[PDB]
Amino acid sequence: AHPTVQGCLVSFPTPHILLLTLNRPEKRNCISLATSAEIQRLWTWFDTQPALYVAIITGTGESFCAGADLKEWNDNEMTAPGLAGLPRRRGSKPIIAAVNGYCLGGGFEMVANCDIVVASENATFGLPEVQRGIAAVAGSLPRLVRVLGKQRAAEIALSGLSFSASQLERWGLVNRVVEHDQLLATAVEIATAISRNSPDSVRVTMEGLHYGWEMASVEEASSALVDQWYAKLMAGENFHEGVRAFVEKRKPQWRPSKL
Amino acid sequence: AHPTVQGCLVSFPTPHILLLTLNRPEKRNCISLATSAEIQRLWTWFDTQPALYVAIITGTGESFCAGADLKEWNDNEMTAPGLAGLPRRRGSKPIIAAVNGYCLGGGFEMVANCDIVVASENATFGLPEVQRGIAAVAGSLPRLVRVLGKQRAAEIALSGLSFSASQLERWGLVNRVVEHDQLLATAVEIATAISRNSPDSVRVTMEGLHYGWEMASVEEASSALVDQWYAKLMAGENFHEGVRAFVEKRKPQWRPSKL
Amino acid sequence: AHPTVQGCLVSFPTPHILLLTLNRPEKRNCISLATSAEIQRLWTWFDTQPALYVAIITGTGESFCAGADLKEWNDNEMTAPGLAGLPRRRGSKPIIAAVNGYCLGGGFEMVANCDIVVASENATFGLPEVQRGIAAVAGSLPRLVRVLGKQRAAEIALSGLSFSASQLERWGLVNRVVEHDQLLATAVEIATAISRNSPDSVRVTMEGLHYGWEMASVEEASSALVDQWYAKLMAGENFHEGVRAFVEKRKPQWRPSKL
Repeated sequence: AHPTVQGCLVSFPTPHILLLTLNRPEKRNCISLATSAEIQRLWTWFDTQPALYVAIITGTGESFCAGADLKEWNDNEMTAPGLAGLPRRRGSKPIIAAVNGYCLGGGFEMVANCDIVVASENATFGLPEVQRGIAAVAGSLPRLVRVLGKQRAAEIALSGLSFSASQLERWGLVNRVVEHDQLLATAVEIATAISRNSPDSVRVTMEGLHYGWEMASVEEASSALVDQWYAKLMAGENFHEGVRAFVEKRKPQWRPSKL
Repeated sequence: AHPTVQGCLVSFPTPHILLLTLNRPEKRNCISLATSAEIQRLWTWFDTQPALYVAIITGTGESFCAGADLKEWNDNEMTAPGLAGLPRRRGSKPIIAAVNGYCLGGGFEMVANCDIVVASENATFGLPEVQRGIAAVAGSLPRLVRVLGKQRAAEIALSGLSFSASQLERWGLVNRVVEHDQLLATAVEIATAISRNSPDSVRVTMEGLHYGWEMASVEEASSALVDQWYAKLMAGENFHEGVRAFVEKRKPQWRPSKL
Repeated sequence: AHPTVQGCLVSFPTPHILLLTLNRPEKRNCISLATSAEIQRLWTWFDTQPALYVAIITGTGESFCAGADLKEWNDNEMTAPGLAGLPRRRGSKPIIAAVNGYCLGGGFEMVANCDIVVASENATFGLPEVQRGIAAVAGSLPRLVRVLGKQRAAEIALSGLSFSASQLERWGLVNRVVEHDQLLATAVEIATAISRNSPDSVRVTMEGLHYGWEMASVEEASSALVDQWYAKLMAGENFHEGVRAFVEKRKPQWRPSKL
């Protein structure tokens, strides 16, 4: 029993990993308002389901996602978490984008806020909003400034042109570029590594990484993580299992998080 | 009818693009207080002139700009927007630096806050202030921390040594390195791409990119762009021309912005 | 007469440069609570000693530092400046890390906040905390987000795996990768370049670089540096020696800073 998503597939590479496959490549994997809402409900489930540790989003064919359904938008409030629940997500658990092709407009605004990004060599990225008389207002602009630097975010967003996977790796957004055949396996390998770690440790690490984008100073972010999360982490059954496993020189057996 | 700049040339690669050429290479394109003020007035004109969409700054000979005239400084308040109106500029429209040679001291502080940076292979960058008993206080230090990262900004600013175009591209400031023959054409190509987009879209994108450097959190920056600019963008004649062009499957005909 | 550090060596490559050598490679250069406190007192001395301009930290054997002594931690408040006084240091004078091998857990949290980082080709970096049921809470997470970008900080911190020197150079933390034979000489060369500059200029530059990590906006950081430090820098005997040396066309003779 899992939520379903119209025009998409929901599957489980392992019992601890959720995969969303965007499955309307015939429409360049553009996302309707109804699909967007159903994807937001899947992430609500994911975040709340204690046994799920990591999620992946990917596309099909030559498209990752070309953004919102423009036929529908032509016939529209901009809020958090935004299109498919990603551009302005503040996640409790990490989501990996596996970008297999065109990643344009709202689709690129989705990826700019994913936790880890891997891309096939054929993937391309762009914000063509400026060419059509609108703008990328889903939340990517300040995020791209902080990942790519101002001048690279400016070249992408002001020009509206398409840029390669290799360019977005040199510029800081894409963690790894791999051959298309290896894309999903690479995302699953990274997800599997994360899924083997303590679920409490992964929750607290996500909080610490978020504070880096939320607070004016690195010291306020440092104090906040200790003050809000350190006692709770050390109180958990998982931390005590970690210490029993060290002292006993054996592998730790983790339980799902309540944090 | 355009403003003039002593020791510089003002020209128009297209009717929508302004080029400033620093034209005192015999003095390493150092900028006097009077020249600095005249360049600030040219950018005031540029920002206010609705038909101008993008600007470029470049030098001549083997110098882009070696900073302030040191003979004059030896015989001096530090404020926004600073030397030649660039180090602490908060621009409505983008300025591209085309760095053709020595980019030192105040000249590097200018470039650190330009929107896009392209450089010839022979260009070099440095902040020699620390070698002379002063410091780079025109506004580059926090900006370089945010583009290069702390440790690379530290190596440049603490050492006062010169670094290559190729180094400043690997480190994030320079968008592209090209052969000297191709430098101006490359800047003009990028400017032309931006100049073809909706002038309203480019204004709103500039605002969104700025908020990335102005607000503590990416969410405050995301909310601010929607709250301040989204209604105004969708009210504009340009947005309606964008939608008529989509529905009619033809090229949009843009008008200058009032935003 | 200098402070001593148990399990470490304190030496002076030049009269203006302090070197700390972590000297317990037999325990992977893990740092006990008592050693951590003694290193904090050495940096207090360093910061206060007017004749010392730059410091270096390095390890021995195949280890830079594998973090806290885990035998001792198993038998623990997290505050600034943290392990060996580095993860949450706000330094008056720069510290260079020369990473010669394993740089793990607290050892990586140390390096993430050093001013300049050089590494040998064999060096490796990781935060294995998540694999043991704890988390990297010494202050590195928000700092790594700001140096590497969110998605690269996420891959390192969420996975807990080891990453090469070459990877951490491509990603922005490591200034230079060199052969192991050349590591200390490379750190000393950079320190020597900084040590030749005005000690007042280096103090003010450090402040300006810090404000980049401390204030919400680049303009607040720009104003703060001018308002707090510009008058003091121009009042100093070193600034006047800089101007006498320019006018007289000779080399400046610097004095230690009181700033």
